[PDB]
Amino acid sequence: GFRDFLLKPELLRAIVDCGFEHPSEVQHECIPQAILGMDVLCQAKSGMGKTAVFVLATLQQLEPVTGQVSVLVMCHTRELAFQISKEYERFSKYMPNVKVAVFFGGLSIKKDEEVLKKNCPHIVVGTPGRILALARNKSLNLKHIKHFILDECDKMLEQLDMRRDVQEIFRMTPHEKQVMMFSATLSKEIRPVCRKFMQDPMEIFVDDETKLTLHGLQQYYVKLKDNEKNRKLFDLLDVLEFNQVVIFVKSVQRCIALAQLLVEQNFPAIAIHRGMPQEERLSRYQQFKDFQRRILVATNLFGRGMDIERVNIAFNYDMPEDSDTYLHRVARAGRFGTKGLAITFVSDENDAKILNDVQDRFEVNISELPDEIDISSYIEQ
Repeated sequence: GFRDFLLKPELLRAIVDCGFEHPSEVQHECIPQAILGMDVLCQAKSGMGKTAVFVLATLQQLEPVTGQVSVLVMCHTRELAFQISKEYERFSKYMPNVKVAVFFGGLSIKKDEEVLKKNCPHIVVGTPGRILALARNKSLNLKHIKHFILDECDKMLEQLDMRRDVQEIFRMTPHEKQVMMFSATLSKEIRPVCRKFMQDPMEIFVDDETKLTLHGLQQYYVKLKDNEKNRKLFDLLDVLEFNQVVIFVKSVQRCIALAQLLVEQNFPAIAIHRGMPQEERLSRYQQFKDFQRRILVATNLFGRGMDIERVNIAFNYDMPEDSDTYLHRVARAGRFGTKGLAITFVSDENDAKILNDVQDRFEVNISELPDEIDISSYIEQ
């Protein structure tokens, strides 16, 4: 549990508010020594509560000083910087004085400067390019940094030009501070950067997610036009027995609409799409687990495969991007159940090519949906 991490009361309070009740492995491996202020080099092949590692660790040690930035987190992806910032917000909910800001390209630097002069945050998240510019401009004062965090290091340090910028930013910070570096993979020349940034760091390599399998699943597909999907879906819902069902679609617009239609048709459904605050996405997926409703319509979830044991059928209402997403959508990784029914809709030659692509990758044949499906084959009793 997160209580064993011996974190500040208000920090544990926010943790309970978010949802997750069990720490991931990268968290058991890193958090303890990270809150002790130890330098850390962590290769985690994922995002499985990985950002929460440095967000909780830095918040735990944070000694807020008004108008002073004590924590700097930089990553390669603009979107990841954005999400890391929202995560700091969520976890510092019971630390009313804590301020966070995220800076990245795409937005006039004048806006960033305005924030730094008028209401400087204690924590800054950003992409190297913008962070370096604000620091050169002297808008961002990095002379008080006590925690220097880098994520997506492999991508961030891939090229000399960006590696040079990060080292330049690094030199503007105090020599005495905690440094943590996270990355999905350990590229070649990142070791040299690590040697310059950290000395004798605790090195943690977390065993990538235990991959999923299609073993034991019933898999089929149906060739139909797009405007024939709703009828087919609903007819199948009327015939196939299930406790709960998950339906995957390609967009937010499709997700919201399909879910609304089901709800109107007395098919209590819940929508979870890429256009919701993570806190909302998490809270909704939790509601679904609580078997609050029988149908979940979604653009994608939190990987790790199907973990809700009451879900008996997964519909790819819209064909999945690649085979890899098919696997993350269909595979079961719950506490007991291994049987399940997967049904894919094929509207054009492109979805078909992708479906054939899936049949080869995992060496499984996906037949056309038959008129009769034995319930005992996809539901455990």
